[PDB]
Amino acid sequence: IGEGMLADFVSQTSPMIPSIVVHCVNEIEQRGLTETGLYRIDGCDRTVKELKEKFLRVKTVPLLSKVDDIHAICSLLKDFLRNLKEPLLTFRLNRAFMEAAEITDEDNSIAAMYQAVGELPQANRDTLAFLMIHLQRVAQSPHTKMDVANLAKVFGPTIVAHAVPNPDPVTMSQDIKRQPKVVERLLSLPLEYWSQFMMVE
Amino acid sequence: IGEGMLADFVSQTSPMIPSIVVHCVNEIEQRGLTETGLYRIDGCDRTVKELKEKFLRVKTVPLLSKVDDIHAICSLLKDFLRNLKEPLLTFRLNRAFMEAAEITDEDNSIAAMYQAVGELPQANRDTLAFLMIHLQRVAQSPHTKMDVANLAKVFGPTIVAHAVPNPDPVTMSQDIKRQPKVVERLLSLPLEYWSQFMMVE
Repeated sequence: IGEGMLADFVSQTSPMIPSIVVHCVNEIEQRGLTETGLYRIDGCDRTVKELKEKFLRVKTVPLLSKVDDIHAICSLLKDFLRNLKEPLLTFRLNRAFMEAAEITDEDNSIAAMYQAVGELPQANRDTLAFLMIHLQRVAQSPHTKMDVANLAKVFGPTIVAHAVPNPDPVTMSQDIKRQPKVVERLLSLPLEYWSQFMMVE
Repeated sequence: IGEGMLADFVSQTSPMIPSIVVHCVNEIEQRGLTETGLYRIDGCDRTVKELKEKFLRVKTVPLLSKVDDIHAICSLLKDFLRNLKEPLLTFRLNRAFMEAAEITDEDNSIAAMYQAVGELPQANRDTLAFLMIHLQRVAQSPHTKMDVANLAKVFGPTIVAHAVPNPDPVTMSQDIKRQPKVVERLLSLPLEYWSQFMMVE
């Protein structure tokens, strides 16, 4: 929507994850996940707008370590993912994910999710794995006060989005009701699985 | 044929994989990946017969480093698997796997394969997984001159087999024509999917 494709922010060295994603997540986790409502609470609009700016200027690590409002870092990550010219799960798989997540039989649904994920382009799959492992630690932090369902409600519009750049009002709405379930199944896929995308050799 | 259930060769400790499969796979990955025709070339039954005894009967770990001809270890592994009381993929799911592999729609078929792998008894799933990871490397070794299809030809009878102990010569023959596709699909499920099962827990 705003700047560019996910593939444009990753190197070529697996795991292919944008460094903006890596630095944001690391920062958040390095602080212990002690804050309440991570990813739910918005960060000061002015704090978040600067970062987006003085980001291309000075290096990342020094940046984020200085941010007082952690939530501003959460909005930074979320905005970045939301502004990819195409959703993290890609336009061309957007329907496969919703449909797979809609299967009522859990075991059968999980199976269809593994298939949809197997179809993700590598960079998207690595970035997804990394992001998911993170959100599982968040939902398991007794402090954050955010569970899988809450987080799925938030990242629904973020990584799932729609199948086209600009949906009609009716499709947009029906879509938004089906996105949270997609993120829930993904977060239900084991940490033992997602971790495998962090392999290096 | 010449052994008991798989469950007998594993402990409650995960991943549940028989010592013999782990030792064979490890010796074959040491000096077997350079050898052409792995799993396709057979080993002097003289040797295989010996080891299979010094390995299981003696309940001791025979330093497979002593065995010059690496093809003997490949045949010993297939032998162990083939001769289990029931195929690695079980009787119960024998038809389910074949059918799944036969579904004409790609996406649906793959999904069916995940569904089926998920129905496997745990011991069967870890062993299968450990084995699938090993065979993917073999197919990835330029020297072995074995691709997914080749290994599927060989392991079709080794791990899929039949859905009954004593099938008639026709069912037997129809089955043999459907096994290759099953092992082919399995070998196509992603390294990251199989590897989640190897995590110590």
